[PDB]
Amino acid sequence: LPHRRFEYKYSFKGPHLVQSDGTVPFWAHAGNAIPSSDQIRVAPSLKSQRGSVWTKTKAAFENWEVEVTFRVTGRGRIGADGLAIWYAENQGLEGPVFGSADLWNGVGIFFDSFDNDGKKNNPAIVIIGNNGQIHYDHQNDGASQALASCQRDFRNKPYPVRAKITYYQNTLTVMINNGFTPDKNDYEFCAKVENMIIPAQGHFGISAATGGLADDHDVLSFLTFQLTEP
Ligand SMILES: OC[C@H]1O[C@H](O[C@H]2[C@@H](O)[C@H](O)[C@@H](CO)O[C@@H]2O)[C@@H](O)[C@@H](O)[C@@H]1O
Ligand SMILES: [Ca+2]
Ligand SMILES: [Ca+2]
Repeated sequence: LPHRRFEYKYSFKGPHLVQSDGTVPFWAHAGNAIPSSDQIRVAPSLKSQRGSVWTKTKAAFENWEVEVTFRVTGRGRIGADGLAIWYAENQGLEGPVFGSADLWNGVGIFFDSFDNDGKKNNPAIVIIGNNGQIHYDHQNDGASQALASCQRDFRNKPYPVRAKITYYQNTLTVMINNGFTPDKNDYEFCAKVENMIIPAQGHFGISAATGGLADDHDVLSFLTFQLTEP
């Protein structure tokens, strides 16, 4: 097991997430993102919303882990459109891609709620690498652009969902706790990419959006760790 060192300057959590200025320390909020004390509501359950939180400053970690705790809540069996967890070269503030800009340099892990391509394969968790040249294909849930993916129902859980995403030794892994139980540490394997290269310095980002249907997408915490091989 690599040793995990916490990096607060790249992190946020309650019970006092928003400062009186309305800011969350070390992070920048844009669009329809709403910061509260317990969480950020990155997109509210309204039609056509885009939100996003990014770290102010770049990080140069050879290996890192990010732990993200969230909820996607909707009235109905079906919800839209999802979340995206980001590690890129530049903060991407506005885009068609879950509310963040298209043509990114880095990797986005997308928790896609809505079945655009009507394959009946949603909700899904997708991993997509990009070098600044790709254009994400929404209409297709980016099915053709995935490095890897899993199917996972992250909507309407009794407890918050958590995603543990690790870049260690050129491997990007995604573990999910499905919110079935109060046990925090109950992760199951969702997906991995091997031999993956991403930028040496980057911004850790979170984005959300809604279209014709909408859910509230809330992030309780974002915690970042640098990892060292021991
Ligand atoms: O936000 C859901 C979906 O909304 C829009 O898609 C249309 C299409 O999915 C169907 O005709 C229904 C959905 O109930 O009406 C929508 O207008 C698009 O905005 C799309 O981006 C999004 O996935
Ligand atoms: Ca699909
Ligand atoms: Ca989709």
